[PDB]
Amino acid sequence: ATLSEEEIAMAVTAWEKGLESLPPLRPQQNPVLPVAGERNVLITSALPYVNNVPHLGNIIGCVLSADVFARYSRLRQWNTLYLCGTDEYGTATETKALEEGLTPQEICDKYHIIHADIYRWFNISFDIFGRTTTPQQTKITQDIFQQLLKRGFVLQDTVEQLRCEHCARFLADRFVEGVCPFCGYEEARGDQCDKCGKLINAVELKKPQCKVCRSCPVVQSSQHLFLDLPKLEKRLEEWLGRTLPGSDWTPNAQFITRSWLRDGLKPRCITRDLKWGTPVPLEGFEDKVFYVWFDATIGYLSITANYTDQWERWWKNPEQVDLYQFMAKDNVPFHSLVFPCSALGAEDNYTLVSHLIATEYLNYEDGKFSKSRGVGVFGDMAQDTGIPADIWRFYLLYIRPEGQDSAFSWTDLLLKNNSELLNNLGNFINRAGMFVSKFFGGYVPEMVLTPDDQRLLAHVTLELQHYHQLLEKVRIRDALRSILTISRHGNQYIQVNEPWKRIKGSEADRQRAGTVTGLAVNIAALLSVMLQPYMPTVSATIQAQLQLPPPACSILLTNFLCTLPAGHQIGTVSPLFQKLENDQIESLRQRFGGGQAK
Ligand code: MET
Ligand SMILES: [Zn+2]
Ligand SMILES: [Zn+2]
Repeated sequence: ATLSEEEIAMAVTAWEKGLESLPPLRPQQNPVLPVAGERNVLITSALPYVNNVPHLGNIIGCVLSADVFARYSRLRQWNTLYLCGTDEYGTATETKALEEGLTPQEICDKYHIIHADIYRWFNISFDIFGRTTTPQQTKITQDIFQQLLKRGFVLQDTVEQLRCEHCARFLADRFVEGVCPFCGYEEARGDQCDKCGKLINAVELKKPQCKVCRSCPVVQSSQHLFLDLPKLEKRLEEWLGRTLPGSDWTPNAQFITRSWLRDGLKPRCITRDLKWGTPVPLEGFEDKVFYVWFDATIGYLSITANYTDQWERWWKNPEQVDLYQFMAKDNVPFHSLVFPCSALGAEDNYTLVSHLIATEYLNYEDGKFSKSRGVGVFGDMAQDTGIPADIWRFYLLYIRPEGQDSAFSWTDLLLKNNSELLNNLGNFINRAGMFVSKFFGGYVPEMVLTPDDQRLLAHVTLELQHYHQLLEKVRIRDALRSILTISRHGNQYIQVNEPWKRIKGSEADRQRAGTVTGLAVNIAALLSVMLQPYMPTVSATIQAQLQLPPPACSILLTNFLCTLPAGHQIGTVSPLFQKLENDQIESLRQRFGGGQAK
């Protein structure tokens, strides 16, 4: 805990320079567009499937992780566009719509609102939260398809598929029964005979049956399109070899990507026999659509396009734009292989991802989230617990599954709330603001820095730079702890100086009390901005209580500044956090535990 004289003297200088170090801000732009010469940060979160209510695992892995970095990116004055939206096409949407007695468009409109409401409550600051079911999706999907077709990256072949003429549909291996051509087992599945173990193709079945209507399916050759990834594999590895090293792709994402390439890429079918999907502009495909995962990633582009005319300045400008993509592990192959191949094969100067951020999975307690069994906290339930959104944000981010899986624990939430928020972070900021309001009439006291004060000030600056160091590489988990480290330093500073005692003392002792008090609240002011990407409501609350000027609230410099000079008037202070009670938590834990199921 010992620095250099140069370190201490440098940090002090930057501090004393004050609010004059602050570039008067730039007016907010709508739409946000890339600005030449400056850093332009494009951020996408994986588009959640619309017809499933998201749980805390989904949220922390994608929208919440992306939001933290998005908010940090704005504090660094980077031109930031954070976009997301609902993934809506697919067979599951047709199955769920029918089950709910609605049209696919109806059930999508319904659940899109549910998603948006959940993300609003969690305070996810999307610049756009769009939809994949738009005319612009069809247009952009078809264009990219056309660019790939004429360059010979699309194959066309026929597939023998069992079709039930009564159900008027092609059958999945799990919907077809039949007798085994290898052992004669009369009730074999289309995928496997459980009797002799043989892995089969459904068409090999004798006397096939549709397990829905029990009719006899007939073999039909249907036309299908394919993306020739083997022909695109070369240019994909050239791009990967150019961009992976020195990047901040999460280790798991890199491994998965290189792992798929080690096997070798295969031709992927990009068409489906469906009605709900982006239509294929080709002869004889009037009743087929693009496969969801072929154009779901194109949704990123179409969502941006519904937002602005100049969407190609973001998505076709790799020289000015650094793309960050946040997703879960299972989404990586589509973002690191499928879409890059499609984009590179289209040869339209596309912005490709620079840093892929893929998290491990968040477990609920000792198991997994399950709407089926009533286990776990889902996004629509979190609003009803009496626990504020920022408390959810803090804890989920404190245990964000980066290197390995993590598990949500009600017991741990209570401990971390009471220890880190109440008895640490909140305690420091409460005392800081309280001392100004009580001892100095709400005016920040004069600050006469001792050598020990300069050390603290320099230590705070180093933690701030460490904080920057981490969040610059999307180390969200560790930067949060950096915040708590500064706060823990501040509590020690207050405790040893005992300003609330010294204030009732000699001429000299009252000056020390004021210096400590003033420096403390300037640290509090800094903490509020650092906390902004994590707990935006509390951040604003602190800034309201301290009346921190809007320009100081909008930027985070790499140096600890004096944002509250001597004579600055603060507002009215009030305890930041509430204690979490044991009875309160046991009740919530029993509610989401599964033992109260139906
Ligand atoms: C274009 S990202 C789509 C991700 C998909 N909706 C999922 O939840 O896995
Ligand atoms: Zn068999
Ligand atoms: Zn049938």
